[PDB]
Amino acid sequence: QSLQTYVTQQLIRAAEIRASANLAATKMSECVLGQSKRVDFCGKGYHLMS
Amino acid sequence: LLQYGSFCTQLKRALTGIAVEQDKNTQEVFAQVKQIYKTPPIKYFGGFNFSQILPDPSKPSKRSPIEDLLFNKVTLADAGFIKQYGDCLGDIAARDLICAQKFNGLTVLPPLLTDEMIAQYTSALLAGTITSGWTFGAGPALQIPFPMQMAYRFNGIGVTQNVLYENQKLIANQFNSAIGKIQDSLSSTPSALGKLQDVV
Amino acid sequence: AYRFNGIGVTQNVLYENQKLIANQFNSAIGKIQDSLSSTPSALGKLQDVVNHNAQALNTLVKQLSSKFGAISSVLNDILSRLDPPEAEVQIDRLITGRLQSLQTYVTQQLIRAAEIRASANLAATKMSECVLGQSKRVDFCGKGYHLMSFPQSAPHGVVFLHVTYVPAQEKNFTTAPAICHDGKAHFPREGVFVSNGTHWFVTQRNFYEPQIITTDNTFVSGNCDVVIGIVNNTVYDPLQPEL
Amino acid sequence: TSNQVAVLYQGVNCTEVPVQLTPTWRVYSTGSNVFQTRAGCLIGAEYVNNSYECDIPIGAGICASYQTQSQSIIAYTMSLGAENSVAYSNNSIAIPTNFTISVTTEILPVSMTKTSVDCTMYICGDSTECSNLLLQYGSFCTQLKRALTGIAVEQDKNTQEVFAQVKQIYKTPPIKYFGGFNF
Ligand SMILES: *[C@@H]1O[C@H](CO)[C@@H](O[C@@H]2O[C@H](CO)[C@@H](O)[C@H](O)[C@H]2NC(C)=O)[C@H](O)[C@H]1NC(C)=O
Ligand SMILES: *[C@@H]1O[C@H](CO)[C@@H](O[C@@H]2O[C@H](CO)[C@@H](O)[C@H](O)[C@H]2NC(C)=O)[C@H](O)[C@H]1NC(C)=O
Ligand SMILES: *[C@@H]1O[C@H](CO)[C@@H](O[C@@H]2O[C@H](CO)[C@@H](O)[C@H](O)[C@H]2NC(C)=O)[C@H](O)[C@H]1NC(C)=O
Ligand SMILES: *[C@@H]1O[C@H](CO)[C@@H](O[C@@H]2O[C@H](CO)[C@@H](O)[C@H](O)[C@H]2NC(C)=O)[C@H](O)[C@H]1NC(C)=O
Ligand SMILES: *[C@@H]1O[C@H](CO)[C@@H](O)[C@H](O)[C@H]1NC(C)=O
Ligand SMILES: *[C@@H]1O[C@H](CO)[C@@H](O)[C@H](O)[C@H]1NC(C)=O
Ligand SMILES: *[C@@H]1O[C@H](CO)[C@@H](O)[C@H](O)[C@H]1NC(C)=O
Ligand SMILES: *[C@@H]1O[C@H](CO)[C@@H](O)[C@H](O)[C@H]1NC(C)=O
Ligand SMILES: *[C@@H]1O[C@H](CO)[C@@H](O)[C@H](O)[C@H]1NC(C)=O
Repeated sequence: QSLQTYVTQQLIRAAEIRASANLAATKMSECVLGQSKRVDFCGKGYHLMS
Repeated sequence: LLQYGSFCTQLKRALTGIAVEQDKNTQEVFAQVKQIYKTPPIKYFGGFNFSQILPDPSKPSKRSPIEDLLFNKVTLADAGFIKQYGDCLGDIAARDLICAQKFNGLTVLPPLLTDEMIAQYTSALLAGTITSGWTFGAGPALQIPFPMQMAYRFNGIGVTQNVLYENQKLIANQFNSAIGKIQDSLSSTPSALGKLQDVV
Repeated sequence: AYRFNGIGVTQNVLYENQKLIANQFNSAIGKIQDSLSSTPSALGKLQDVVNHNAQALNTLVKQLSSKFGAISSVLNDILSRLDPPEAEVQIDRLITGRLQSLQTYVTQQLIRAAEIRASANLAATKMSECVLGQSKRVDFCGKGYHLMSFPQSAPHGVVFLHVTYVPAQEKNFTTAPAICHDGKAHFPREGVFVSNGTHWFVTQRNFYEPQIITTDNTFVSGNCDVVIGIVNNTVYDPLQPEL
Repeated sequence: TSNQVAVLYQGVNCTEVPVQLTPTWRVYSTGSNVFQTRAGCLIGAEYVNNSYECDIPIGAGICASYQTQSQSIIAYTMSLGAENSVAYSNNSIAIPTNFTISVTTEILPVSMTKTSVDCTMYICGDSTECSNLLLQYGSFCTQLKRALTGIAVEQDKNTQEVFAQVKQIYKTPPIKYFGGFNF
């Protein structure tokens, strides 16, 4: 039972970390390799570069 | 226990899937480009100072000062290195939790990509975005002077180029001051890097 | 032509190279089937989706042969070999084990369902943004400058075909930020100043098309004592010669 | 391809490798088949400075592959990419003179299989005493059925959200001519 609980918690944390990593990859693609016009996506104000 | 089914096979499969997914996430994040660009030996970009983010060749690991501060701020327990059984049998009368975990069948695996490779990827991205702008992200890299690129960016945000070309020194000084304040702001705050510490 | 204007290229570039663009598009479309057929592991995600469910069901079926500490894994043998007031303690272990197996299966299914829902939401956003319009987000609807996209259906999934524009055959040139003339500084409206070695022209961004420098495509808005790196040349006024 | 294998002892010094072991089989070490990585000790592979793309991950920046050199198994350090260096000057620019139309593919999953489970048949089958004993264990099976039904409904919801953007069924013209574009 202890092993099952540990594995379930690890799986949930892995899902959360994967979501965060996907967001980070999107930010890398959109804010560093180009100029973004989305509001408050690459900082506060008018984005220039990153 | 042999007659209780195959739960442990499922446990091993789930753990292996998580382990593979971690490396997949790292590769997806940090491997955007497949070319290793290099910065020019002469560091002059119209008055813009990039010394705080470019790699430092003096130190062996070739990391920028900001990266040095970031790596020194975060404390890591186990890095997946070789926690040799000899170290546990050393018997220094100070039994840590790592040896207790190891003696009960729990181990930590090292990541596929080292820190040096990630630093190399970051340096390549920085060189590409400094010497070419946004051209290298959609095809071959095209050279362009930095003030002209920043004028293009100001035109993108909705300001004419003569505004930039008549205030180059002030903009450069403001950028330099803003970059310089970043290290002090990061060092002064004790709980700036809370997310990674929580993860550990 | 509207799409090329959207990505930042004038329409005359399209209208003067229609046949070449059509041939390139036809060749790129034709190569897709060969590329898909040659690769053996191209459609790995859908196959993994099928295989995970198959393996989970097979494991759930296989779990029925465990004893869980009892004397047998068959209820009929226990019923026919043991005292009815005594056989209950043997059935309890089997019931508990099978319940635990069902709980594990349900939890795994829920986690996989959450992941699949996230993937489906991403696919729906891509359908809305890349197919029904032109996207300016970098590396969202392919690599390069996005033009348009085509959807196709596949078992338990979707396939997007993105069409992109990629520059090629670059050349070196000498450039200047502004042009000095009659004590006035001139900046280009759209494009960049270019020097071929002797003369100076103005061109656009992603295609080489030199033009004679004129007051029609430049604005003064300043003086000639503050811009760093200015180069002085002649600016041609169109109306003056014809009066 | 081949029946050759390589062994990796995880987190073990190569000097402390055992040569009475739990596995009956043992691999004998020669002069050049022993390598030490930050992940442990590798036996049966040869190390070179030739660098390629990663084929089989091993540890911290070390990969393995099957190469003809006589075919054998080799170990190396993964290569990040091709070296490049763009010339930078403050009075020079680069401008393209031609273009290329490219087509790329992307694959995305949408839904999965919808399954249903019967508690009485799976746990007790046709037995009546087992069903009577299970009847006093609560209402877990109701929760199981509810979760399975929710997943089943969510699959169809995902498919409908993805593939039902428009509510009009358009038709292509009978004449297929679009200025030279072949669809
Ligand atoms: C860019 O900024 C850095 C950081 O301020 C400058 O490095 C300093 O240079 C001065 C003058 O040589 C030294 O007294 C400081 O000790 C340096 N600081 C550090 C942290 O090393 C650098 O000189 C600037 N670049 C240019 C071209 O002026
Ligand atoms: C740079 O462009 C100018 C303008 O097109 C070129 O000058 C032309 O040269 C050709 C060949 O000698 C002549 O037939 C034209 O009459 C010239 N035009 C003018 C307006 O004088 C010049 O040759 C180009 N530079 C180089 C190095 O090719
Ligand atoms: C731009 O690229 C296209 C594609 O390579 C070039 O078209 C080729 O031109 C050569 C020389 O005339 C022909 O032999 C090929 O058959 C053409 N290819 C196609 C697909 O038509 C085009 O010439 C290039 N533009 C310039 C100015 O060189
Ligand atoms: C569009 O492309 C298809 C595929 O190449 C063409 O179909 C071919 O037509 C030729 C000539 O009739 C046949 O010999 C081939 O067998 C056809 N291929 C297939 C796969 O059927 C089609 O003709 C093209 N459209 C136009 C208007 O030319
Ligand atoms: C431009 O000049 C640089 C340095 O002379 C050279 O490396 C590069 O290849 C040139 N570009 C082209 C397209 O020839
Ligand atoms: C034109 O540019 C040259 C080169 O810098 C300079 O010597 C000359 O004085 C300029 N002409 C005028 C009228 O200032
Ligand atoms: C392996 O053992 C030797 C024994 O002297 C030691 O020098 C070496 O550092 C050890 N290596 C590791 C990775 O622990
Ligand atoms: C591999 O490269 C290292 C680094 O220069 C060198 O010292 C070593 O001799 C090389 N080994 C072989 C077998 O060539
Ligand atoms: C940048 O401009 C300066 C003028 O102060 C010049 O000395 C330097 O050579 C230029 N850079 C390059 C790479 O030529």
